[PDB]
Amino acid sequence: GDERKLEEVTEEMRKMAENMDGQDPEKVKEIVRRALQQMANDNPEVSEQLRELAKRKGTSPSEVIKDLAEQVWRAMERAREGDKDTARELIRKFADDLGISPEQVKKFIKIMREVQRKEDGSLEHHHHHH
Repeated sequence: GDERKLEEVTEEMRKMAENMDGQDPEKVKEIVRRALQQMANDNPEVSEQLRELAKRKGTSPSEVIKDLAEQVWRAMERAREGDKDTARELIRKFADDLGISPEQVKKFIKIMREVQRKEDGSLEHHHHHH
């Protein structure tokens, strides 16, 4: 069906978790919160799903993000422990909650690394190109 395609997004959860290793686990949730939220600031189709979850829960579309960010972080720490299958099952809930494609989550992780460095205003060692 789509398990094989979900494996491709789960590779980024392995890559990102070793990229952020040695930080505080609660901070990862706060970095993911704004990183997953940026997709709704960039696209109305994500933001209208934030409204559906918040209206089902009786809250604001900003408040469901705290719960959405846990799901991704639990996929990263599982992927760091070598558990790619529970990481896949943990992304299934996150991509389904926002109604998004695994390649769109593969885009979200690329915002996560761009906002991680912004806590210090640093830049990545992108010296493999140009």
